[PDB]
Amino acid sequence: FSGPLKPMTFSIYEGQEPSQIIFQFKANPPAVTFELTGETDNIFVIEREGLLYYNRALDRETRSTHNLQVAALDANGIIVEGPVPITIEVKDINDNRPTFLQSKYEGSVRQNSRPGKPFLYVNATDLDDPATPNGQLYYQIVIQLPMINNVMYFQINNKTGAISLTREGSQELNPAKNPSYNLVISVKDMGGQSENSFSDTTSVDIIVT
Amino acid sequence: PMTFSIYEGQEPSQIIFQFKATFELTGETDNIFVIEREGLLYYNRALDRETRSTHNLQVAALVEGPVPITIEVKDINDNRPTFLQSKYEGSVRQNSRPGKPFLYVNATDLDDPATPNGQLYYQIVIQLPMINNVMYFQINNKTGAISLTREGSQELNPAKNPSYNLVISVKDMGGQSENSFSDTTSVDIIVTEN
Ligand SMILES: [Ca+2]
Ligand SMILES: [Ca+2]
Ligand SMILES: [Ca+2]
Ligand SMILES: [Ca+2]
Ligand SMILES: [Ca+2]
Ligand SMILES: [Ca+2]
Repeated sequence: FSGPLKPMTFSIYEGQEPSQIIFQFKANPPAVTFELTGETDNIFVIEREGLLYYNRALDRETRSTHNLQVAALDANGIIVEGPVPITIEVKDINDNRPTFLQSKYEGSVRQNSRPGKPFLYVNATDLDDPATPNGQLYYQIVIQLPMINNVMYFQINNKTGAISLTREGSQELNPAKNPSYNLVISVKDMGGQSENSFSDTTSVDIIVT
Repeated sequence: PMTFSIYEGQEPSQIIFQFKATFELTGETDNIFVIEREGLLYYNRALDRETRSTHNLQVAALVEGPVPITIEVKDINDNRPTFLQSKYEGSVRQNSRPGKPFLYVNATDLDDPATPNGQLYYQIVIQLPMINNVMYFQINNKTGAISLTREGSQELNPAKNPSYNLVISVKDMGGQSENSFSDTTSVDIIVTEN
């Protein structure tokens, strides 16, 4: 938990209240005191003894990296050593629900449209880290109304939110029989893979032409 | 003490983690997980959730550990759902209440049932005989509970036709086409008198 002044990177989970110092910098005479600059945000502090710490739980969605610099000073306040870059990587936790860009979508599809060919897109946004499951979204049709004998007329690309006819929907959609369908779409984060995830829903009304 | 979540059925394309200190790895390594002498931790071929879903590893410094390193093996759809029977023999009373089950068909899926990979969707593929394209039978697409329709309750008549065959399908990925496996099974149903 101590060592020379040099470029270093520390990884700290957002939402963790501090319990111990991050690091102690040691610098031989003529290193008197230490100075901390950069994206301190009144969170990151260095003491005279070279003790580096953070004073409150971070939030990746306020700042996802804190670019700091540490320098060793002498008696006259004059830089002796560094300034060196000290990087804080604020590790993501799943603390944001995914939200649909619309609570209601209005679409239309032609009667004999190709199966798999998109005619509408639903999208959601998640403020968590997209390089992690926390920010990786999975789209599902949860309801089709009306639905005949459990045959799905519509399918959604689970990654992209692209809504297209199924094989059966291509074959069966007939505006005279039924001019419109309502889909309820879910989105989950954690890539749709957990129970331990957040979810949103939207409604899509679709006219058959 | 760290957790890493690695999909099964992927050839390693990245290291798991570089520890900064000599390191020893112990625990459920299964000659797949390796740590270099200087703490580069990595896996040397594709995991299989259905062989081992968590790998409980320990990393020690040589003094500092051992620490539990947990590998959560994330599921992919690599198992077809299967019915518990290839043939079911059912019986339903004439005028039985619509929607009241009289038979269950079941499937199991070796993939994770907390994911779409293990999430099954039951359908009636075909009712024989069928009159005028009217379904006498319905199935609960979550449970595989088979019951009469309103039409079936009103029409089934063992004097006119005492037996029907259903072909039932089960799909995983919650029954959507793309990336899903499927099984089918036969149900013979006798209609008894009221
Ligand atoms: Ca946050
Ligand atoms: Ca999220
Ligand atoms: Ca977050
Ligand atoms: Ca497997
Ligand atoms: Ca499966
Ligand atoms: Ca699997």
